[PDB]
Amino acid sequence: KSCCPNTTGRNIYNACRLTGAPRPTCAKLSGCKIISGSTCPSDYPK
Repeated sequence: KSCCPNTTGRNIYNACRLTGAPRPTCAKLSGCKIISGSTCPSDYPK
């Protein structure tokens, strides 16, 4: 899944996405990152 440091980062990432902006751009606007793994590491749990 998608892997964000904080709730606020998940929120911005999500707001970027909802306003139809592409995933990688939103990922770096937020500072999230993306894995295959169902759960993310302890530092990017959201």
